Amino acid sequence: QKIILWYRNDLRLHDHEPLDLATSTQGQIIPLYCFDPRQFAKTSFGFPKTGGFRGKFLLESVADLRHNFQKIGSNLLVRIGEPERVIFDLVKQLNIDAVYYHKEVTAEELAVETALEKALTPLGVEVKSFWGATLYHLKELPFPIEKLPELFTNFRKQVEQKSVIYPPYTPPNQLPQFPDIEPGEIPTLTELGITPAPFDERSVLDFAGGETAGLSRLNDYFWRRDCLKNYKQTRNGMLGSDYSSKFSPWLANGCLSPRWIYQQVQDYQHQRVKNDSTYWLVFELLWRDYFRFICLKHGPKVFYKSGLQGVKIPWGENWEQWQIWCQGLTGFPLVDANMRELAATGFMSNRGRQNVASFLTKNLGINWQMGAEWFESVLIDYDVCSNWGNWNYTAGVGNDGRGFRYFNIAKQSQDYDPMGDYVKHWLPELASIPDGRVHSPWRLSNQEQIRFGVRLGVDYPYPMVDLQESVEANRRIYEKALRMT
Ligand SMILES: Cc1cc2nc3c(=O)[nH]c(=O)nc-3n(C[C@H](O)[C@H](O)[C@H](O)COP(=O)(O)OP(=O)(O)OC[C@H]3O[C@@H](n4cnc5c(N)ncnc54)[C@H](O)[C@@H]3O)c2cc1C
Ligand SMILES: Nc1nc(=O)c2c([nH]1)NC[C@@H]1CN(c3ccc(C(=O)N[C@@H](CCC(=O)O)C(=O)O)cc3)CN21
Repeated sequence: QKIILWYRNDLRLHDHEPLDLATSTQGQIIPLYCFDPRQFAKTSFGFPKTGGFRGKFLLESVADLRHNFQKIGSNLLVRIGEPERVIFDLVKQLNIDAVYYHKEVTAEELAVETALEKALTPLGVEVKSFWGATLYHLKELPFPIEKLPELFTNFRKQVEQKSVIYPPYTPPNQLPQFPDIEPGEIPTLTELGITPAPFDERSVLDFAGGETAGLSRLNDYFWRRDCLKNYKQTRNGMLGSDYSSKFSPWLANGCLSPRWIYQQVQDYQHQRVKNDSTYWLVFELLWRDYFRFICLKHGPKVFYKSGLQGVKIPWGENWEQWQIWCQGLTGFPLVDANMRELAATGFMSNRGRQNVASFLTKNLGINWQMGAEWFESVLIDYDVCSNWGNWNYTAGVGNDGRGFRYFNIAKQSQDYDPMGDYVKHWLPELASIPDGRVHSPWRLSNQEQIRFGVRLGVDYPYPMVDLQESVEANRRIYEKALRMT
């Protein structure tokens, strides 16, 4: 009769089975979001657990969720504290009969679920969890999770052949009255202890948190601007808002459901064009599904330094070299521009993420966990499974069927930034080097350095490694570690 709808990374009213089931019972529904202080502490290497870019986006997303509940006659209860304690107190305060929530798959989130169930079972309060973050739901997979294929291509073949994607649930348009209790202040970044990040106008979007803004972004990218038809051709871009969907920060905290996006793709294919690009956006959502299922199957191994594959590697952890990567002072413009874009905006293109993660692990040989945690801190779109899964894959410990692979920074620079437009946008100190030559500033003569206004070792660093020598050294280490496994 009285149900708390506990929200975490599912900040929406569309495609929300817990909300759908609760509204069908006609009991009193009490939506709740808890700001969990453990989310605003530190990662193991000491970075803010939630940096300022994602913090601002989260606060905007929680405010929008509250507003959207208010529009249909309810509200969102907001509290600060550990949910296993906050919900226990609220259950006693309001004589709650049931708590509904969405299932997570990684250790920290599972510990909260376990502690909550332990706290509530003495009270006889029903706890009901729902699977809701993926395109294909766990129950539609053609295999148990223990038999999830260890290669993505095999996962994709089997689900596309044998499984069905279902339409999103439609949100309710009316809810019972909110209880006569203090609604709760949504805290500021200051109150959470998070440093606010000034806006950099070069941000690919002025990202705004919330289901409302995420739905509008899809409306812009699919319908108003008709970009989806070109997605496969543009998705390796690094400048501009519309080289890709930019749906990721809304998918990561659940402002958008992948099943809602998929329904819109089906509509676009029916109404405009069906081609390799409309499929490829779904293809990338499938990668998102796969990393989440991989984390479900393998549990905490995705966080172990030896990774999903269990390969013990003598990774380096030199702080000075790591800091140079973090600050984009490596001397390689493609890497440096991407790291500085991340530090200024909280976002990095997929093409950039592949390159900087390869540089850290294949050129510097530095522990991939240090990169994964930096991404966790700074990314506006941090998704634990996609981030930690992708870092395992990049580092060669993901069972990806490829062995030692690496990104040739020189070739990637020519292929994806041939005129230097991207690196000059983020590295103004290099912007007067003639196009293309900008990717190898170490080749400039003393006279050219003066003419183009940039002196190596002063205005822009010399390369911190030789690309070829460093990859060869780390390849040998990887090969030996693989042999010893
Ligand atoms: C080292 C590394 C770390 C990453 N960390 C994250 C992370 O924390 N969160 C995150 O959502 N993605 C992460 N990615 C995946 C990918 O780079 C981002 O999803 C993408 O850059 C977001 O831009 P978009 O929304 O415009 O993507 P698009 O190309 O428009 O759209 C694809 C959508 O599908 C998903 N997606 C696309 N590519 C991938 C991929 N390779 N792996 C998983 N999901 C994908 C995202 O939800 C994305 O919004 C990481 C990739 C690498 C190599
Ligand atoms: N949103 C989110 N959820 C998480 O669960 C999560 C993150 N983010 N970011 C990184 C941390 C780190 N995570 C970890 C890290 C270690 C173990 C673990 O069990 N470690 C082994 C040691 C393994 C080894 O040393 O090789 C242990 O027994 O402590 C579990 C989860 C969980 N992580």
